[PDB]
Amino acid sequence: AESILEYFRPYLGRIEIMGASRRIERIYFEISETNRAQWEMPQVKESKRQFIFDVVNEGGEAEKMELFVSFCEDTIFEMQIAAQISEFWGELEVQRVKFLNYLSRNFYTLRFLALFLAFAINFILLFYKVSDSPPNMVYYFLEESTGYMEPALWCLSLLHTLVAFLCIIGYNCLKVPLVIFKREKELARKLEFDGLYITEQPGDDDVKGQWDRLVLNTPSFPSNYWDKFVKRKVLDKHGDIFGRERIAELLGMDLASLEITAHNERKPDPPPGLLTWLMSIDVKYQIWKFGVIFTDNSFLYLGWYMVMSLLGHYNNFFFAAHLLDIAMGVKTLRTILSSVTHNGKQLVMTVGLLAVVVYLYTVVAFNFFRKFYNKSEDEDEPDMKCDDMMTCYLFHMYVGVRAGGGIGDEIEDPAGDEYELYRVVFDITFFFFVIVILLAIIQGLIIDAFGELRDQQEQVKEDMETKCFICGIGSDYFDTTPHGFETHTLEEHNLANYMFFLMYLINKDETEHTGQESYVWKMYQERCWDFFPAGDCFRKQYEDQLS
Amino acid sequence: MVMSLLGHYNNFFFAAHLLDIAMGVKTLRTILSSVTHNGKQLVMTVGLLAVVVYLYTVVAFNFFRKFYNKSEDEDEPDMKCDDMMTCYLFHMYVGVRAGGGIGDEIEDPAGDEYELYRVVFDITFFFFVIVILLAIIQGLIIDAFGELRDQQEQVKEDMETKCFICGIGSDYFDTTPHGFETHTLEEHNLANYMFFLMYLINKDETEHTGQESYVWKMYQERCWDFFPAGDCFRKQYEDQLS
Ligand SMILES: [Zn+2]
Ligand SMILES: [Zn+2]
Repeated sequence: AESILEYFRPYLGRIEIMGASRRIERIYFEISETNRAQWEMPQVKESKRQFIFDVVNEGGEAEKMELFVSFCEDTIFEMQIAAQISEFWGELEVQRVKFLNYLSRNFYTLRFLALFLAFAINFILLFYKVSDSPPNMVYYFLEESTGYMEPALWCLSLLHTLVAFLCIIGYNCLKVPLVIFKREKELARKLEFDGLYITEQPGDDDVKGQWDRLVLNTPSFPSNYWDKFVKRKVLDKHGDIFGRERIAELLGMDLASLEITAHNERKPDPPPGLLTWLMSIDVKYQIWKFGVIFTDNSFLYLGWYMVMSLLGHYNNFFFAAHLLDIAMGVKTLRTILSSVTHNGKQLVMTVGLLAVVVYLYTVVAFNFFRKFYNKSEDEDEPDMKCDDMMTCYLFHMYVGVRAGGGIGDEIEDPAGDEYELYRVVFDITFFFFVIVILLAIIQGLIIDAFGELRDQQEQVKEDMETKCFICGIGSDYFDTTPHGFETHTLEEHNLANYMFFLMYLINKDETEHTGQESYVWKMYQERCWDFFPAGDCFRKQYEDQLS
Repeated sequence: MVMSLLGHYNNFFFAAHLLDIAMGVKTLRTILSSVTHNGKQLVMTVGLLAVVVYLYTVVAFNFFRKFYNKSEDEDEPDMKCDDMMTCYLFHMYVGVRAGGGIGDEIEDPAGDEYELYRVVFDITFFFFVIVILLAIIQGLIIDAFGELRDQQEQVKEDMETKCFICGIGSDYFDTTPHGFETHTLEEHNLANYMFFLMYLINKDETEHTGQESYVWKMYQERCWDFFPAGDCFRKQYEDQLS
């Protein structure tokens, strides 16, 4: 039967679990070709790199399984969205569905096209010129030899604005549902397992905690999330202790209504008119969704991009502000800017501390030494800079710091004066403190940011090349047999296999669950995360009889 | 060869051959590897330096352009920021190379309505394109040196730690005196494997013994299974002391 095994090899998945008994057990299941292809999709496989990075660096080990399960949930939701978007009234609805699907599929190409249009529209502006006469006081106009440049500028500006609008629409169509799903999933988790609203209330520092109270009474709370009985479970858990009717009012549900609907309920005909649709819209839920979507970092950046695109029609040079997109338009540019943003608070406080020592030098140079700060070569009038404390402080900061030699090369030399030694000490201390000492800090901070980033990358690589992710057993034990660690990492315990098993359990019906699948499902509903093999494997369980 | 031929047309073309010392000295290429390695980041940093200067040029072109006159005589002016091309060239060519920044080249803003704006402009220019955008350049090459040294020491440690063929650590062999050295020079030796492969290739097929025939027929199929992976003679016969 070799041929059948070769045919069904990609579709057969195996998983090791702790099991009901004290022995590690192995489960075989089916993997769909569509799911396998979506997993082999480059971005889905790219998300694993980031998940691994955030669990290895700045990540615990006791909560590692919970984080892995949350990552699996997010990946399943993204796969569902990708499957959804793959490939009079009814006519307009169908056309708009195709339009939204097209935007969702081609979201990134719109971003790249916007970058290209910004570069072209900024190249065109390099030919601009100021004149006194018309082509009143100033007559800024584009001077060029080859014609068809102003019409090109106008058309490119219009096209850039249109592409920016399409980018906003595509982002709102494709990326927002994941954010909403995560927010609602977390809210349901802490509502049913911690009772943050039943027991006590969210703290005043939790602005999102206060904002989450809006969807408690809405009839669309479990939307954009797998579970729709979270309110029922919360009621059944907290009613006996905090008052069943109180919890029902808090969650906006009617126990009598649900009971009578369970007994027998009449189904009214759905009216499709806009008049009834208006109140079919859940205003409070939409308000909460808008509140949680307007705080997104990416959405605010896209809104700023759109605002700048609109302002570009008022004045063309505003389009130059779009060049900054290359900071987040190139993968490696953001990596080299991470060495500046990371460890940047220290940079801010160092540049703030630089403003204090200059103040001390200003006070010293204001009580005395202020006859040297004259800057007028003619005797007609003086141009003293240290007569006031504000002017002297401005002079030292603006001119003294930027000077290569320090403060000594700007003011009158102290030769042949009573305060020659004091001025020499003053200048030398200034040069050795605010030039060679307070800039080495700035350089060292960023150099060490680079070094620490490299150390983090190599640490992640070593950790993943050293020991197993699930069991935690080192590779030395598995390396007794040839290619033991690789065989273990690709066949025995595989993250893709665990994700596929979770998706299979979610998809398949409850009545079709076998004993082991039922056990895993009922343990999964309670966030136990105990069925995962921790510190044990099938080979270790059956070292004798050679497994 | 082409440069040598062109040297007869004009002698100074021979100067182009001095660059051969880059690849004519062993250590010169090692110290140039710290610049070539991690050099894409250098190219993109110097490209990004050309964008912030463009932004400063736009800001200094819409206004602040009365300070860019460079003619000391009143006979004629020599404005540099009247055009967007000339102003961008001035900032890149002269502003970046200046030690103090852009503030030491243009007219001082003292006694003017835009004094504070010009001070902010100059200070931001100096703190962004001088002390920040050059520390990146220096740090990249310094870290290239450091990473090269780390690679060398990692290779040394890996070869001094465990066996190349078996992969067994030196701790197991060190039970007997000089066990790891004896294993690396006698039990499994890369030179011995190369010599055996050459001997099998050279000798006739009809003269192969059983073991040589087995190794040869396994070698023709790219199996690479006859190599001892995770096992050795001492581990196979720990009892009876091999
Ligand atoms: Zn494992
Ligand atoms: Zn060996």
